[PDB]
Amino acid sequence: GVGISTGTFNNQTEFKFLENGWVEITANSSRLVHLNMPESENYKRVVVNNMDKTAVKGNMALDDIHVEIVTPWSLVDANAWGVWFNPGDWQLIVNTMSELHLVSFEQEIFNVVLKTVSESATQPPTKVYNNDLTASLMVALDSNNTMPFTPAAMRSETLGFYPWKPTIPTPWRYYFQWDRTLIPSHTGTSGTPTNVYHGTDPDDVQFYTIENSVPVHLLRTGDEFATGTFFFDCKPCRLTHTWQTNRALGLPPFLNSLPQSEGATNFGDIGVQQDKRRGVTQMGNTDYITEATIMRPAEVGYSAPYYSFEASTQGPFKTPIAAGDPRYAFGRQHGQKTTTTGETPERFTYIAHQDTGRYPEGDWIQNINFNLPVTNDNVLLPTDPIGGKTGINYTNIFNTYGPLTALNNVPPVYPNGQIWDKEFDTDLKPRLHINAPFVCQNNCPGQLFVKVAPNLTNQYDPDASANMSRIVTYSDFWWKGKLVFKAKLRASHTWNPIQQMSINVDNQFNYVPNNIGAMKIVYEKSQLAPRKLY
Amino acid sequence: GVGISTGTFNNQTEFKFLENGWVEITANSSRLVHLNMPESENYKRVVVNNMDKTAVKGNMALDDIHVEIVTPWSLVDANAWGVWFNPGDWQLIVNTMSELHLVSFEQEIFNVVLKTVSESATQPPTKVYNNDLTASLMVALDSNNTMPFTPAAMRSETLGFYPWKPTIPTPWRYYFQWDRTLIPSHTGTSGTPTNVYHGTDPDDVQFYTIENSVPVHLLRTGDEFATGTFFFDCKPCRLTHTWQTNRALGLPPFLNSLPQSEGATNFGDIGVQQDKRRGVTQMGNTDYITEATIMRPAEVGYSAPYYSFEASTQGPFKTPIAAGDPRYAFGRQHGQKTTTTGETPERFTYIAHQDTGRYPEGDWIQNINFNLPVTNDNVLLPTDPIGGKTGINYTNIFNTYGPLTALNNVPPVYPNGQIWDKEFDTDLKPRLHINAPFVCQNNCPGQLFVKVAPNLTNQYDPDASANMSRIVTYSDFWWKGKLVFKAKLRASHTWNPIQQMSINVDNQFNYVPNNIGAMKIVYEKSQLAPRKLY
Amino acid sequence: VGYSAPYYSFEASTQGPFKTPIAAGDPRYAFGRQHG
Repeated sequence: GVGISTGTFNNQTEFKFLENGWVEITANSSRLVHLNMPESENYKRVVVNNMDKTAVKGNMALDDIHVEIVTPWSLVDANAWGVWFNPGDWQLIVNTMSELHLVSFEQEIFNVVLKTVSESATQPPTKVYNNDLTASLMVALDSNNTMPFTPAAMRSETLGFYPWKPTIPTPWRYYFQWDRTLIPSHTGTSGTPTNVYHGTDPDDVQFYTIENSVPVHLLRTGDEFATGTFFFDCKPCRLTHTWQTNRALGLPPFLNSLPQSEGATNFGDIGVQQDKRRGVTQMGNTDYITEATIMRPAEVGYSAPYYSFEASTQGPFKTPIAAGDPRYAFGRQHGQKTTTTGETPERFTYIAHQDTGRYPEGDWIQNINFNLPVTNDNVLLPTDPIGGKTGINYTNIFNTYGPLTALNNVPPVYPNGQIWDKEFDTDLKPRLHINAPFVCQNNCPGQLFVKVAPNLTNQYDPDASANMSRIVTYSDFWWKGKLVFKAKLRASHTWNPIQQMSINVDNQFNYVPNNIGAMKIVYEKSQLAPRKLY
Repeated sequence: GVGISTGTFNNQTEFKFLENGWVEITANSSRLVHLNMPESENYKRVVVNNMDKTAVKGNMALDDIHVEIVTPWSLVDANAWGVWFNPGDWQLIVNTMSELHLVSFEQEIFNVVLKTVSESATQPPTKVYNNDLTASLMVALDSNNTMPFTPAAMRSETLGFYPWKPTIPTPWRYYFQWDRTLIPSHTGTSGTPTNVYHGTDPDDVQFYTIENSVPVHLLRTGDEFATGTFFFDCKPCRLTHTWQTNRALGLPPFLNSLPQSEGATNFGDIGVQQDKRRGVTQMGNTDYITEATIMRPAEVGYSAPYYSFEASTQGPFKTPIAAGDPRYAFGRQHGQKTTTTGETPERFTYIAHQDTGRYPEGDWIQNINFNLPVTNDNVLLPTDPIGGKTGINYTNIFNTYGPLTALNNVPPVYPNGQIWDKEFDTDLKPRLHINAPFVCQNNCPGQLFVKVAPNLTNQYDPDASANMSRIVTYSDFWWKGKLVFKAKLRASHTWNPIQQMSINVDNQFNYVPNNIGAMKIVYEKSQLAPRKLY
Repeated sequence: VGYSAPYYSFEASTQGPFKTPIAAGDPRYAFGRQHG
């Protein structure tokens, strides 16, 4: 079946309007993947140590020591908005829909090709490329999710973001258990602190192998491989933002005095002594009913320790937060001006709100007796130092998460954000994930692994440390996916128009190529349109 | 039926999504109309003369002389976008739809009320208002369009634009035939030019009366009046704009030399001698194939005489144009800051494009022999004077309308634009109307006329020039309409996002009221989204 | 309503000059005996 294609190229996205303001978005995405022979046909357990870095009292956060099992397989990840939608599409989705539902997903590998490089060592010397018509491309689709979940979006290693630009899969590797101790220290810290990699705990050792836990298919040119259709089990993602804070929840105080002429200084006036007002308060002490005192239903948002690093058996790690900022570093293949030189990533900090965010500088604590103006001794301000440290206040320690905490889930981040994420297999689970807006609880699509089957030479001896020598082979194959969403059309509820993504005299050139054909994909806001929270 | 309401107030707009990217927009609009007794119960033929103004050699365009028949009836006009949609709605329609179809229209008059004012001439003196429970409000709906078509949008005299602000109908009046001569003159013109109103031509006299050609209903409080549903016969209005001009129609010339490094000065190069190129030209003379010479299918847009005033039996009038600018003057009730003082209208010049527009300064004409660089004697430029006038060039006279003229229809102008317009009853008709995007050819909704029936006093004598004296009466009544459109949802066809109406840190306050409750409705662009013309 | 056109304009094509026709408002009818 050499002279016959086994698939079709399709990179169109279709919006099929169903019944009652609900539409069905079908994002088709296909690409040409380039894959090289494994640098090593073996599984390696590799340790990464960098104490020297962390050895510098004050450089703890720069800790990279970990252990990973390097597999001879590559992973074809497409989990990132940039892989399915282009700027124009994102505008549409983001501007006219009000919520998105992730529905199904399927992939296929067609028109497989395997070539061979001959080093025609003549003069220059030359180099030749030929077709190995009988060579095979190994494919494995871990449907039962046996293998560790390794989303490539976290290291900006997904498939390209341009339909017309060949891409490639990423070398697959996963974490291996290890013990490590690193004790905090600042510039002044005396003597060498404790910084040591202890090793591996036998009881947590898990050496995974694809061969052993997943059936492998060998695809020759004539062959093709197709995944079935997976249907997710995720909650709907919203494309609306709330803005209210406890200070804007409920019936505003009745103004007994209203302005009588336009004017920035023409304010209205409640017109009632702060301690002779009616209403509800949760302060059994005072008779003071103020906008900061009046009782609200619950609390929109919470406060958490900032730049807090906790430690467990593998080392320190930043205490994650649900507030509002992700920082995305990437490049060339996923945005970053294509013609850009050097090897410095491009990046952005997607800022998302005032929906649950906090201004620490505005926080403060007072003595139960109240008694204002409050005395310095009865107030702990975000200015008074903790532990004697000049740069540490109670807020860095503070946590106001509790039974009344209201909160929203992560918004979509085009085009660098991950789309769906697998849930933790713990008995109690995170009320949300910080990395993706969609989390398949029970079932998530299985990972797809590719690998160029070993093209041996006439000389091969299993019983020899040597290192099998094989014909230089590589494979190019097309990949095609289909991600289906279900979305609801938004409606206008206010008299005033609203936030909409548009092209300006300023963005204009972030959506077109240049005289050299350089390109780039700029990030974009996703939940632009207020929604009444209460 | 005095103590019982006869209608419901509804000012909601509903979008009902049907099948296949088509939605049904139902704009409901109801309002409280205030109506006063006729200043005169009679029909008057009134002449308006202002020669003194036009008598000033050079002030011809300021000619207002006309004759009109003043009727004792008021007209309830709702034909203007501002009456049916608010800013938020217009954004939705304009941003997500790709074409609009005017479908049906119906009105109703309910909860009629008639009051009487008593001048309690005590001290101040006082004033009293009472209910005339047996008084009637006269209503007439000219279904057969017997009466002259007088759209109130042309003089900014529609119903209000705010649901919560009582409005009023406009005194109805229509043109009466008259003869008038006014001869052009400029400041220097010598002797008094000819400026005279000749009178009326018996053969064109048409004195229209509602009583005589329309059935009138008398509505007392308990009564209510409802129009049936009219279905228009108009072409679809587009919500997309084209941008191509003959210079951008077709296969661009093949560049034999392309840039090799980014750079504003790194241009591509056709790479072929202008007279040794292949292609098609409509210039049988030259061998010059240039972007301004190469042959295009037809012509996008045309050129017409500018600030041309033509004259017919009623006087001078500006020669109308289909190009791209309307100027809208209005106020208070239809936009203009509500609290604004004085009596100076608010206004704007809706600029709409580069779709068919022309830059006269760029036009020029040359001798058939061609022969360039062209000699002054073989070129008439938009600079060389015509008729000796320093400020007149051939372009002011010029007209390039013909068999190849491509062209689009008027876009919607929110909120001051008229919605539909009646077609001329001439054997040959305008390929379009400059005042509205929708033109019912055969059938247009009939005009609705209101009038407070005469509340006579005990003293009334028909046979006396006097002037019937009647009890001071006035009526308030609610009006409610329903305009239905059918629209298609737009799709993304380019890789780049597109123009979208949005709220900025700049418009923000054009969509909210002030501390005094002042309000205003700012105009907005309608066909924002390119469409491939060819 | 109506338009303006060049008056007493004669154009020429392969058979000679001819008055540029108009849609405005006047026909002139010359006849005799048998038709009035």
